[PDB]
Amino acid sequence: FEFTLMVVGESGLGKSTLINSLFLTDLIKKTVQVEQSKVLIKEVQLLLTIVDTPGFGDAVDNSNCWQPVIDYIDSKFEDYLNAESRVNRRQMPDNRVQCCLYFIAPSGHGLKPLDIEFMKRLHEKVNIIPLIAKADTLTPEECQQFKKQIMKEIQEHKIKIYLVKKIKDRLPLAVVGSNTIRGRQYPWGVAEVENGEHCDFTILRNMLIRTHMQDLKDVTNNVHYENYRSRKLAA
Amino acid sequence: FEFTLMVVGESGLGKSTLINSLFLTDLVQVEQSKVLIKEVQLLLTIVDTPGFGDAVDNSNCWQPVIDYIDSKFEDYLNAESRVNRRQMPDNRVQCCLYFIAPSGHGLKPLDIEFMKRLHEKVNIIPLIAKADTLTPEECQQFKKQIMKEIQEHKIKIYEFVKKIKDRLPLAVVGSNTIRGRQYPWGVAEVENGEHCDFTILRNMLIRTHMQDLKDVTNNVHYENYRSRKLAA
Ligand SMILES: Nc1nc2c(ncn2[C@@H]2O[C@H](COP(=O)(O)OP(=O)(O)O)[C@@H](O)[C@H]2O)c(=O)[nH]1
Ligand SMILES: Nc1nc2c(ncn2[C@@H]2O[C@H](COP(=O)(O)OP(=O)(O)O)[C@@H](O)[C@H]2O)c(=O)[nH]1
Repeated sequence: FEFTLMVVGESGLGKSTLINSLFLTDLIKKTVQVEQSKVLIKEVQLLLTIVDTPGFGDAVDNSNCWQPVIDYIDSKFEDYLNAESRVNRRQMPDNRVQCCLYFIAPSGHGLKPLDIEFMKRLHEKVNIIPLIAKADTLTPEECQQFKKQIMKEIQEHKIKIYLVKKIKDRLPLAVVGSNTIRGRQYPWGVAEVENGEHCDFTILRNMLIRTHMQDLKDVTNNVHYENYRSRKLAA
Repeated sequence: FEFTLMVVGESGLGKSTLINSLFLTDLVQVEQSKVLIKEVQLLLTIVDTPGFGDAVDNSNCWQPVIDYIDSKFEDYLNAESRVNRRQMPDNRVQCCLYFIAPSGHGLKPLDIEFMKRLHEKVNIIPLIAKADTLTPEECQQFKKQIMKEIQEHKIKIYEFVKKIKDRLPLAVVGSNTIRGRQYPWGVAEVENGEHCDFTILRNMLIRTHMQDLKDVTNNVHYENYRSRKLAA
């Protein structure tokens, strides 16, 4: 079972920490770059190509910093299109990005111009799961208000983001990534990762491992790839 | 007693909250708001920078700040050049609070570009905004990483006493109500030395340490501007 997961976000949002917490243990100029690392998990076979975006914030300039992401995604769509167009399609590789994790910087306030510009330009090319990075920065009052402010700005700009009722209620997911003994040690308290009262991490962790990836795999193949196919052949 | 304090930083770093905690109760473009405090007279013009992050583009987003600071230097220069200098106003920015986004890692290209371009025009106090985001281990490592990158790029931050130099740059948390922030696991106190460097910053202003900042701006920053604009 192969799966391609992309992570896009400003540097220092706990992106790499989240990956290490989702899957146990550890793992510039001129911008922007597109890199990938593969992870094999055995128990059951799991091929996991993780697409990093060594941009991205990050900061000045940032003009068309979404483009290298767009180029990579459409490149893999082009590869799949040319693969099934050949007379001898036998051993076909599938390197299309099934899922994309976008890390929104708190706070907050609303979505920053960069968050709007990326999501509005990538929502029809990849499955986007918006995440409030470093969720332990926000109080329960702020976290709730930040979610509603994001969701209203998503609807306003016509952005199409990707037990089911519990998922829609807590969108976008506020997440905290951590290691050791599991959470983060502050001199006043400890923020637990596997807690529902603390994080939406368990909601995200469940949304991947127990083969919800297959749903993401189907949407990418049936919607995102097919829209690319219809566009590049008509004109 | 008049004082001009500037605050520069990316939106959503708790800048406004810090001002409200430094001075009690509630409160690219360049805007300013005046605050009068009575007990002792305190005229406080707070220069906001409604930029700034924030994001794309950001090219020359430091320029409107530079333009404002040099404009006030120009006003002071033309004031003391006139034959009848009687009631002279002093609107020069005595201090600037720059909010560094955690984390961290090091300083972002924007943090470098601003500080290296404003350190000789204004007194810069670097601050690690929203300090409750970092653990004591991360907070200590983030400080050292910043200070080494300050020295590497030849940035001259306001360096004034031993307790102040030890904790540079100051990691601060701004809050209100009953004083700190309410998390479902713990509470981060503002007036605590174990938690914040807020008390170090609060003390560095209220008890007339502002007069030192006022002297450095007048004797160094303004005089360097004066020597530059007249020699050429
Ligand atoms: N407050 C907070 N800090 C975090 C979180 N995750 C990671 N960090 C810390 O942030 C720093 C940078 O994390 P990193 O994963 O490298 O960020 P990235 O470069 O965007 O992937 C590290 O010192 C982490 O300990 C989080 O969920 N909340
Ligand atoms: N974690 C944390 N949050 C803060 C802090 N200061 C303010 N906030 C929160 O961040 C949000 C934005 O703060 P604000 O002062 O408007 O940021 P500004 O735009 O940079 O001035 C508010 O909801 C505050 O409750 C802080 O020191 N730490």
